[PDB]
Amino acid sequence: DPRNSGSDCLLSKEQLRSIYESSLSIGNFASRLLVHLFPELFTHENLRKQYNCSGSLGKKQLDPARIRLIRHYVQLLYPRAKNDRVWTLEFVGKLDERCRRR
Repeated sequence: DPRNSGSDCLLSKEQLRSIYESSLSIGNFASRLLVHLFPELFTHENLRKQYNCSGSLGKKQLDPARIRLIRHYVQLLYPRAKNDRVWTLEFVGKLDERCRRR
């Protein structure tokens, strides 16, 4: 994505294939990207528990730029994730769960 030109946090193609090949599903892939791109939320302080993707249900919103990057990487493997209903119904829930879980 040319929009991301100059960013310092992008993943190479070989890296993306590695991470996907060691994941158990496209949703799991998205969760591991979540934990990788928001490291300050997955420490022993578990700040992740205050967040979800939308800022719904009284939670704070996860950075939309990094979520946009995760959806971009997912769309590379799952083009139907370019559809907003697919992204909402098949990914946002799993990301919110990764933020929320015990």
